[PDB]
Amino acid sequence: SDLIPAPPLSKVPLQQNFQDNQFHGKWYVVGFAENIQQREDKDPPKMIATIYELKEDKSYNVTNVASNWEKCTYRIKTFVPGSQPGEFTLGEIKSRPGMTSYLVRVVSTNYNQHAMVFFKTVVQNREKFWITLYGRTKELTSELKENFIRFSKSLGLPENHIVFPVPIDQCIDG
Repeated sequence: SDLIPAPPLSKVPLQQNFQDNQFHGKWYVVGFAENIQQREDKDPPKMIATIYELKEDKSYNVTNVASNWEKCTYRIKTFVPGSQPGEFTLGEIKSRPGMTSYLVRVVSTNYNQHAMVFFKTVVQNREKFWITLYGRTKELTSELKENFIRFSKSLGLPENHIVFPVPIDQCIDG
């Protein structure tokens, strides 16, 4: 297909009154939707956790924790506060091959249960974007999942670009 373009940022809400010290800690990636088509017959992915550690310099250390064969992998990046609370840039942008832009926008959260976060990068001179549905728990309600589907579709993503990863016991509980 044609690339699904990133929506104008006007179409991506910013969570009002974002509180960095309440968004801290571990989130499970309960849902994921990206502008590349799932893959078609693919193995359902195992759930990852993402830990947001608020540092004293006001950035987050962001650690993705995942299972692979009899091992756990941790990958760290830095989110640096952007122009408005709840927006971030990538601290490592200047070392990422082919990357010219990276934006994080926290769309919605209640801090103690769920969040939705929008990501947009320009890599190899093309737009990539994705939305994550975070839970403080590995499972969320049908209402929250449905709201995530609706929001994903509102940004142009077809249903078959939306993935609900499978909870696992390894790695992601620390």
